[PDB]
This record gives sequence, structure tokens and C-alpha cells, in this order.
Amino acid sequence: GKTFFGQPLGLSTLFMTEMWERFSYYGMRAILLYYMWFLISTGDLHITRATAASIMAIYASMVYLSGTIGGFVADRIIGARPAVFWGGVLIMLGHIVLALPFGASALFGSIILIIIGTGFLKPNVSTLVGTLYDEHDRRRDAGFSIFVFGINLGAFIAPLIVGAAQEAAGYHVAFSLAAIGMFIGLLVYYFGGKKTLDPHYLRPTDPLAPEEVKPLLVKVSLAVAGFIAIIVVMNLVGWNSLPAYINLLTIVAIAIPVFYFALRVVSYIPLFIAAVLFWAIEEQGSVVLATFAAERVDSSWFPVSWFQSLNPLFIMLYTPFFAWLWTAWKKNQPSSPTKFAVGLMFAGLSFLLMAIPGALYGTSGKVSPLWLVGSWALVILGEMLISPVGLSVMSMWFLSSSVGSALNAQLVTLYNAKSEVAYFSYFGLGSVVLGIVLVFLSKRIQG
Ligand SMILES: CCCCCCC/C=C\CCCCCC(=O)OC[C@@H](O)CO
Ligand SMILES: CCCCCCC/C=C\CCCCCC(=O)OC[C@@H](O)CO
Ligand SMILES: CCCCCCC/C=C\CCCCCC(=O)OC[C@@H](O)CO
Ligand SMILES: CCCCCCC/C=C\CCCCCC(=O)OC[C@@H](O)CO
Ligand SMILES: CCCCCCC/C=C\CCCCCC(=O)OC[C@@H](O)CO
Ligand SMILES: CCCCCCC/C=C\CCCCCC(=O)OC[C@@H](O)CO
Ligand SMILES: CCCCCCC/C=C\CCCCCC(=O)OC[C@@H](O)CO
Ligand SMILES: CCCCCCC/C=C\CCCCCC(=O)OC[C@@H](O)CO
Ligand SMILES: CCCCCCC/C=C\CCCCCC(=O)OC[C@@H](O)CO
Ligand SMILES: CCCCCCC/C=C\CCCCCC(=O)OC[C@@H](O)CO
Repeated sequence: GKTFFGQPLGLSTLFMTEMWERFSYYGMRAILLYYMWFLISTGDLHITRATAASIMAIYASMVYLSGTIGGFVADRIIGARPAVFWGGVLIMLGHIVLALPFGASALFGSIILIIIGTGFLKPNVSTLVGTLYDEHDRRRDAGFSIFVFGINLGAFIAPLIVGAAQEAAGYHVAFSLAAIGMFIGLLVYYFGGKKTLDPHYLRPTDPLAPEEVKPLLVKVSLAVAGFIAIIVVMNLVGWNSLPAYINLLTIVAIAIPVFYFALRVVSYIPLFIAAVLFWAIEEQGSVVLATFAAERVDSSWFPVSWFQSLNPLFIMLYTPFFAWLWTAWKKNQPSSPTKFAVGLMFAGLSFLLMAIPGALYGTSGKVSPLWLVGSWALVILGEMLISPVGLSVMSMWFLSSSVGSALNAQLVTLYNAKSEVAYFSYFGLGSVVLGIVLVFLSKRIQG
């Protein structure tokens, strides 16, 4: 007769579980670039800083794309509950791999492991949350809200803890901290799920029928075949540097959506571009803005990675406010494409803001941290409008995020100290201009 804030106790298991995975994940991201910069300056890794930035970006991209595969493997083959478990193990392993004395050798293994891991875990945890409520129940809206608040809790404290740890005991002890985080998540999951989750999800809910096996295999086989063929063809011509490999992945990512657009509502062709653009800016925060914090701000008294805490902090502060807004502005609303429009403008503003300090002071010194503070605040305000309503204006919503990041892999190469004021301005203005185009067509789309 004890609930977790009104909700079934099972929610608390899924809360704790997803909260530590988000911890391991955003904790790692918050120092991964800097770590990669560290490797470079010691001779162990032979890439440029720009390429490192593009590895941070494409890494994100493949995590998002993998998520769309993950629901399938769960539902037709191994079952949802074990999927989350072994996703969790694969993730724990990537982190362990980094916290060991090796160098660049490990880095690539680790990246593969977390990509496949997060692929299994991330979509299926959301699913299992749906499982807690009868499809008649209306606590479900409260439930998902709570669960999401746990996602952002973990994201928020992770840079604080891991960033500190890195400063004190170095990079390897900091990465192990993320392994342990995922481990705690696993412990709560295993034992708490035997107590609080349905055993009906120990199995795929839609097993392959006998005649379906051979087809599936033929497809997977052709897929890998051609992919291997492309890699082979690439290494003959002499296209074997890392940026060439990133370029291949950038391609694969873009193709998949394009390829699936192949006329009742072609409405979202411009809405999708809008989403895709927004995520690119938001995702640059952990790369470009991360880079700006290490180089253009005075962060001698604190761990620079602590800035990464600002993104999930504003989502939490903004959340109770906007919950109220859609009730207290109930009768006469911004339509869903007014929302995309305004959102994208605000993301555009967060970058223009960043053009100012260089325009005014030049690019040769340091500036107040608060610039970043203001930037982050503007973009999250943009996310508030886009992330909730956009969902049902579901494969594709994991996909807009992946396309956005794939694009970063190419654009963040252009950022640097001399290009600063231009980069922020072209992107910035570029985005506002597409947003105003979207308030106009906001009318014609509805259908
Ligand atoms: C659709 C996107 C690709 C997702 C990757 C799928 C995994 C790759 C190959 C799976 C083929 C193995 C078949 C497993 C299986 O359950 O055998 C059928 C068995 O249940 C007899 O009914
Ligand atoms: C770098 C490549 C590593 C990939 C290794 C692949 C491992 C993926 C998942 C781990 C085992 C999941 C299946 C375990 C299970 O309980 O189901 C077994 C059986 O039902 C499958 O038909
Ligand atoms: C329950 C899961 C356990 C998670 C794994 C625990 C972490 C294991 C080893 C990480 C500690 C550092 C190992 C040695 C090391 O190179 O530390 C860095 C130090 O040598 C300075 O470079
Ligand atoms: C599964 C869908 C595949 C569609 C493939 C379409 C295009 C395929 C190959 C063309 C580009 C391959 C990689 C690009 C590249 O290496 O350029 C970088 C190089 O110029 C720098 O050395
Ligand atoms: C509360 C919202 C505030 C939003 C701020 C509005 C945007 C302000 C400035 C954006 C453009 C500044 C860059 C001006 C510029 O083009 O400088 C280039 C050159 O002339 C000097 O480097
Ligand atoms: C609800 C609105 C309250 C807060 C709004 C934030 C302020 C609005 C626009 C700020 C644009 C940049 C300001 C430029 C500036 O102050 O430069 C001078 C700076 O060096 C301080 O000396
Ligand atoms: C909300 C109001 C936004 C403020 C308006 C945008 C202008 C922001 C900064 C302007 C600084 C000077 C404008 C560009 C500039 O650098 O011109 C000076 C040039 O001769 C030497 O760089
Ligand atoms: C939410 C908190 C955001 C952080 C607030 C940023 C403003 C606080 C401090 C600004 C920089 C000065 C730090 C103290 C310091 O050591 O100044 C350096 C000294 O050499 C003065 O020249
Ligand atoms: C069917 C739609 C076709 C439109 C393709 C969408 C855009 C594709 C790729 C982005 C181009 C970025 C151009 C800048 C760039 O990456 O070059 C700089 C750097 O990569 C040097 O290698
Ligand atoms: C068709 C829709 C496209 C709308 C805009 C798409 C992306 C928005 C702005 C692109 C940012 C430009 C990045 C390159 C750049 O800033 O070059 C100037 C500077 O870097 C000198 O090299």
C-alpha cells in the first residue's frame, strides 16, 4: 500500500536503473573530449583536435541510431527484460575498458561496446515503464514524467562527480567511476525487477515464425556483405584515414531517413529539417561549447567539465513551469508548427549570443562564464517547445537526433579560435531565418 509518489513500486526500480545508466553515460561524455585531447598531446593518438571533435559528434550519432534497432531485437528475439540487462553489461564493459592502463587501443573497443549496449538498454527501459500501468490507467502521464526526472537527475550530477574525480585522481579512476555507476544500476535492476516486474517480458512477445527466419538472415547477410565490400573498395583507392571513415558514417546516417521518405501529409518534410537542425546545436554543447569552456573562459578554480551540468539543470528548472503553461494557456495555443518555429529561433539565439563576446572583445582573451550560462539557458528553452509536442506531430524521433549529430561530425571541424565569431553567426542567423520561414508555412501545413 506504499507507492512511489502515487505510482507502482516498479517505477522506482526503473527510475534507479535508468538514472545510473544516464549517470555512466553523461559522466563519460563530460571528459571524453578532454581525455582525447590529453591522449593527443602525449603522442599516443595521432589525430587532430578537429577530428577528435568530430569523433565526439559521430559517436553520439551512432548511439541514437542503434536505439532504433534495439526495440526489434527485444521484441522478436531475446525479450525486453534480458535486453536491458545485457545492454547494461555491454555498457559496463566499455567503461571498464577505458579505466584500464591502455591508451588508444582501448578507445575504439570501448566505443563499439557502449554503442551496442545503449542500443539494447535505452529503448527497452521506456517500454518496460509502459508495462507498469494498465492501458486504462491515467497515472501513466505522471509516471513517465517521474521517470524522465530521473533521467535528468543522473545527467546532472554526473559531470560534478566524475569531473571532480578526474581532477583528483586522473582519467582512469574517473572512467571507472562510470563503470561502477552502471554496475549499481544493474544491481538495482536484477534484484528489484525480480520483485517488481512482470515475468511475461522475460521472452520476446512476438517470436519469429518458422518461415520468417531465412528471410531475416538473407537481409542481415546482404547488409554486412555490401558494407564490408564498401570498406574493401575504400582501402584499395587509398581512402583509409579516419576522416574518410567518419565521412562514410555521416553518409549512412543521412541516407536512412532520406531513403525512407521514398502525398496526403508531406507536412513534416520541413518540420523534420527543423528538428534535425535544433538537435545539431544542442549536441554541439558537449563538443563546441565544451571546447570554448576549456579555452575561452577562466576555469582555473573548478573542473571545466562541470559546465556540462548546465544542460540538464535548466530542463529540470524549466519543467515544472511549462507543465503549468499548457494548462494556464489552455483555450488558444501555439499550434505544433508554431512551437517548432519558436524553438528553432531560440536555439539560433543561443548561438548568436556567443558571437557577441568575440565581436566586442576580440578572440584573444577570456570572458565571463555567464556567457555559456546564458547560451545554455536559451537553447533549453527551445527544447521545451520541441521535445514534448514534436513526438506525436517514433523510430524517426530517435532518428532526427542521429541525423543532427551526423551533421555535426562535418561542421564542428570548421570551429576554432579564428573562425569563432563567424561560426556562431552563420549558424545562429541561419537558424532564425529558417524559423521565420516556419511561422509562415505554419498555416499551409495543417492537414
Ligand atoms: C532488422 C535489423 C537487424 C537487427 C539484427 C537482428 C539479429 C541478427 C540475426 C538474427 C537471426 C537469428 C535467429 C534467432 C532465432 O530466434 O531463431 C528462431 C528460433 O526462435 C526458432 O523459432
Ligand atoms: C563486439 C561484438 C560483441 C557482440 C556480442 C553479442 C552479444 C549480445 C547479447 C548477449 C546475449 C543476449 C542473449 C542471451 C539470452 O538470454 O538469450 C539466449 C537465447 O534465447 C537466444 O536465442
Ligand atoms: C564492480 C565493477 C568494478 C569496476 C572496475 C573497477 C576499476 C578497476 C581499475 C580502475 C583503477 C585504475 C587502475 C590502474 C590505473 O591505471 O590507475 C591510474 C593511475 O595508474 C594513474 O595513471
Ligand atoms: C548503405 C548505404 C550506402 C550508400 C553509399 C553511397 C556513397 C558511398 C561511397 C562514397 C563515399 C565513401 C566515403 C567518402 C570519403 O572517403 O571521402 C573522404 C576522402 O575524400 C578523404 O580522404
Ligand atoms: C535576449 C536575446 C539576445 C539575443 C542577441 C541578438 C543577437 C546579437 C548579435 C548577433 C550578431 C553579432 C555579430 C555582429 C557581426 O557580424 O560582427 C562581424 C564583424 O563585423 C565583427 O567581427
Ligand atoms: C526575462 C529577461 C531578463 C534577462 C534577459 C537577459 C538580458 C538580455 C539580453 C543580453 C544581450 C547581451 C548583453 C551585452 C552586454 O551586456 O555586454 C556588456 C558586458 O561586458 C557587461 O559589461
Ligand atoms: C539585442 C541587441 C543585440 C546587439 C546588436 C548586435 C551587435 C553586437 C556587437 C557589435 C560590435 C560591433 C559590430 C561589428 C564590429 O565588430 O564592427 C567594428 C569593426 O570596425 C571592428 O571589428
Ligand atoms: C552558477 C555559477 C556560475 C559561475 C559564475 C561566474 C562568475 C564567478 C567568477 C568569475 C571569474 C573570477 C573568479 C575569481 C578569480 O580568481 O579571478 C581571477 C583574478 O586574477 C582576477 O583577475
Ligand atoms: C538528399 C539530400 C542531399 C543533401 C545533403 C545534406 C548535407 C550533406 C553533408 C554536409 C556537408 C557539409 C559541408 C562542410 C564540410 O563538411 O567540409 C569541411 C570538412 O568536412 C572538410 O573535410
Ligand atoms: C537549406 C537549409 C540550410 C540552413 C542553414 C544550415 C546550417 C546553418 C548554418 C551553417 C553554418 C556555417 C558553418 C561554416 C561557416 O560558418 O563558415 C564561415 C567560417 O567558418 C569561415 O570558415
